Amino acid sequence: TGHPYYLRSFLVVLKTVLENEDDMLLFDEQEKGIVTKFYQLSATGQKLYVRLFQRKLSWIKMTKLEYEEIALDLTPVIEELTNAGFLQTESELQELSEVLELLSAPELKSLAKTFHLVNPNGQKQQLVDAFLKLAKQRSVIGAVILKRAKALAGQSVRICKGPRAVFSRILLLFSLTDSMEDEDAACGGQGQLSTVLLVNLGRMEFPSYTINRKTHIFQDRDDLIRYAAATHMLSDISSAMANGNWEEAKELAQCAKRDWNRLKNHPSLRCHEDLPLFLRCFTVGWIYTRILSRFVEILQRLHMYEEAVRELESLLSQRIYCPDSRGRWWDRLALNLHQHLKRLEPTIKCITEGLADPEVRTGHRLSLYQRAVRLRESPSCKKFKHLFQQLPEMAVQDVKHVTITGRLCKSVFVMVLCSVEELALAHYRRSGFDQGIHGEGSTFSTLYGLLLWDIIFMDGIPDVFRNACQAFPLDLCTDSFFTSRRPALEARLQLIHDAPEESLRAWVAATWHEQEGRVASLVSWDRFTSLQQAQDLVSCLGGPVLSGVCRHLAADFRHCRGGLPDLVVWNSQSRHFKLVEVKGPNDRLSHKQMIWLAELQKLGAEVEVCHVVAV
DNA sequence: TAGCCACGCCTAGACTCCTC
DNA sequence: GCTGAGGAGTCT
DNA sequence: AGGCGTG
Ligand SMILES: [Ca+2]
Repeated sequence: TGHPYYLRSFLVVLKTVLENEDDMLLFDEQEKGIVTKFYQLSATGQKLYVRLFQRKLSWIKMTKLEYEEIALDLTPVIEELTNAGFLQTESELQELSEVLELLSAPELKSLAKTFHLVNPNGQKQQLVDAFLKLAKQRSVIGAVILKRAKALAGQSVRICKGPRAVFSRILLLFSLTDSMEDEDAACGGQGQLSTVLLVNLGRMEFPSYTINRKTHIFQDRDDLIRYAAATHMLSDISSAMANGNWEEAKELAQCAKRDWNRLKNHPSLRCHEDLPLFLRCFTVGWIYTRILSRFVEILQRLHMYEEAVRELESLLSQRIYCPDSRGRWWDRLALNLHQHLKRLEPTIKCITEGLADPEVRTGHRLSLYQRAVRLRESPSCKKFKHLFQQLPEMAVQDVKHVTITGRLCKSVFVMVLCSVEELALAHYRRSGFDQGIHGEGSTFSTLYGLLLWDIIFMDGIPDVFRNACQAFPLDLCTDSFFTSRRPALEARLQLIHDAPEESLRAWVAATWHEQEGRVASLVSWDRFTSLQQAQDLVSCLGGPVLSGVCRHLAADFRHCRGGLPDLVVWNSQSRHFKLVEVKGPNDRLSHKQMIWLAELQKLGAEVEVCHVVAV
């Protein structure tokens, strides 16, 4: 008796966002009516709207619409939607380019024929450039082309962009808490649900926690609209870059740079600046800064390094937005000054201020440190003593390396075809470790989530849980996660350190039994093949190791989540384990990886780098 | 005879968009 | 240069 | 678009 998957999900999105009065303040009466109009539709009207909401925004020939699960004849349904203001008809189709677009290339030929002034052959794009040229000069003949084009195209529908824009903004608000937020969304088509959410949201069961909110994110409807707009801008700039369209990207960035300067002094920014970091990420400012970051990337790719440096300096000169990015910025400033602008004095000042910055961390911190020693210990630099300046000797302990071979066929090897990691897994099986998981950071991260679940979903921290569909407290990736739960963390971390390998087995099984399936960002239910396999692994790893790992992930998940080895292997009977990073022929350790290995060693654990050489 | 042309049919491969 | 896989309809 | 037959 249920709705189809896509309608359930879409329904869960609206429900979630509607139950917040905070959030509905950011919609006017007109806009809210659109939501009611939607609920007012029939099950069929609702189904059809969502289908088309999920598809690209443009005209669709009536003969290209078919959803048998909806209705064998869609016209009463289209009618309902056109009545309610959601859909529109070939009647409202008025722009020429649009009608030309909706026509098949054959149909564009026929229309090229029954119009004498046209050269009947050429690509679909060609004919269109032509027909549009024609109508721009001799306008009245253009109206005739339009008329016949339309009649040729037949009956058509298109989603109405006004009601659609409302749902985008509803989807956006749903997604600061869930969707887009868990690594920002591509959001093509104008703002649909992600495939994953569309398919699963309706079925997802979330962890239980208590919604408690005390602070507004957006000033008013206008604020939310400015944000939305920055979001769309950023997404486009990203997409440009993803497609190697750097000149386009540049222009957009520049344009976005101006807008953000036009918004300076605006009263809303006063309140934004005053939000806690875990909220401040949801402000126009944050998003523009994020844009300004892509801008340096863009400049750098166009080898415009002087400019890149200027932007980097701007970025670094403020502490309001994206403090987590400073490590990357500093590192990047340094690299540019050193390698491209070849300017060794500032390179040193840069490195020093960088290292003096409590915001730079793990990977980038190390990368800046290494740059300092490479420099201070160099001839063409020796003409100074400004890098002897009390640099903490932050060395990283070396780790046992090893090598194996595998016949080479993402590099695929033949053993059956397999990855570099699978090849190592094989080696470690013949080396006596009957068990193994290739899970990089998710193995540790799901252990951490299993062991600290109840702390992670703890009550008592205002603003971290704003609605029903979160898979994590909003501060999880903030310095504040730890600090806002200091007593409880220190407790549990300690209890883990001291725990016997049966305490661990039991704790894990507690969470597993009460939460299995519940959606939480740290935990992958399928990561371990069973609860027993999770139990075996915590027995081998033991209290002191697990405790150290959890401390890192809870102190600074943001800068620690990356770098954990590819592999965890263990011998069933000896209980001896090994944490292994697999490196194929052409890759070395990243800074994050070396920091993690040293740290795992310190916690007393067998860590190995395993290089595969190919035949 | 080889070698050049003219003409139209048919489809592989790419591409877009959609689906779960 | 990737972060989903596969199918259908289209274009040329 | 471009391979292919056909005449
Ligand atoms: Ca690896």
